[PDB]
Amino acid sequence: MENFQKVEKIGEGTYGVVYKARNKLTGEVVALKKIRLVPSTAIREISLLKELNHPNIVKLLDVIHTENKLYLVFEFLHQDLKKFMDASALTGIPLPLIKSYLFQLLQGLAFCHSHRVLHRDLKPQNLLINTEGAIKLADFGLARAFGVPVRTYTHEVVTLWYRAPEILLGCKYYSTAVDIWSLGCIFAEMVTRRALFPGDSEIDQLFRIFRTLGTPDEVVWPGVTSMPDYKPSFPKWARQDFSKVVPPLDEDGRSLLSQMLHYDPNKRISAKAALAHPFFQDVTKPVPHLRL
Ligand SMILES: NS(=O)(=O)c1ccc(Nc2cc(NC3CCCCC3)nc3ncnn23)cc1
Repeated sequence: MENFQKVEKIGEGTYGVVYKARNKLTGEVVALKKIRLVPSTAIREISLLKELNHPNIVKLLDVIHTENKLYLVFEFLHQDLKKFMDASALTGIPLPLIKSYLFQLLQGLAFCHSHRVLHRDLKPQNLLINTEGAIKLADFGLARAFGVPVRTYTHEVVTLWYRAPEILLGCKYYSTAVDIWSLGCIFAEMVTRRALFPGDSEIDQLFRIFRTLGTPDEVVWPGVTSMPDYKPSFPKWARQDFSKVVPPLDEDGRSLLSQMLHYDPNKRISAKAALAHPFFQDVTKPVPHLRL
């Protein structure tokens, strides 16, 4: 910790405060994350993450385990997708830039998923951008290390907006499909400039999904009626057209989004298969208009 000068609070993450900081010796600019107090399994899990290197994954530079305290040192990025989306709202992020960001996030997911590491808590706040037109996933793997809480250390409510239905229905065993669901939610949000499912409680989240995608049943999702928090008494809404859900997304994008939002996690498209979807045929890498 004391090898680092704090520059500014960037905010409060799921686990603790996050600071922009400078390495007092080398002068590296980093994101310094203090983790709420560790358990030996967390230590070993976190150490696995240090090897999990990819250009679309925010690089974990160091784990500092001293003073019976936990600090993670990450590559610093200057802006998140929430801020960029807010700043891009009058016109929306251009479609070629949305496609580039999606394509790159799918490459980051395909990499981590191939090593059997899930994120489990994707959201615009942990998708980070640079001036070179890259986008990167932050906090990959931390959920398995530390366990997603209802509120943060400072009592902020953790979003349910990107949570997959199998989590909301109480499944204990998450697959990589939960990441594809979240990213599909984020895809829809970039295109429409509104969150797809802005739930404010678990049942509101579920019922918003149900109203857009149809109440899931045994036809679309074998095994659904036997999940822990499924209730026979759930209302039965009908599905709406994607044409109505994500205008003005084109037929390729609407097709891909449908596959990312399949109820059954076993039918949901994988990151690798999604990279091959015709939506990405004409993918490019534009430079974003970034004000820092
Ligand atoms: N709000 S902002 O666009 O100015 C912004 C967003 C992210 C960062 N950087 C950042 C932020 C971050 N965590 C965010 C979690 C949600 C609260 C804000 C900090 N983790 C990071 N890892 C590497 N960089 N980095 C800096 C500015």
